[PDB]
Amino acid sequence: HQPLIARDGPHPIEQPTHNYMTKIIDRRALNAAFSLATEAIALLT
Amino acid sequence: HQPLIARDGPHPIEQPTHNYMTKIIDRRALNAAFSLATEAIALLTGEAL
Repeated sequence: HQPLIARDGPHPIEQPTHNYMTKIIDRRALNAAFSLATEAIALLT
Repeated sequence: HQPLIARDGPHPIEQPTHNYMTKIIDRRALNAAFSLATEAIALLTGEAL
């Protein structure tokens, strides 16, 4: 909502305005990898 | 433990690196000398008493 002051005289008298904004979310992802050897699982028995 | 960051790019980090460091220490050995005289031996022993 824009405030509009009373500007007077011979000036063109204007009306209060409205604006509406829509924003699309930018989306990202992450990658974190950890490697396990096949022998490391065999130690977990 | 190598600390990691999940970078914003979807490109793969391919592996993390976590390993063990082993270090061989070293060795050094100190020195001194105490030398005693001839007649000081017999006096401590008792041969000249």
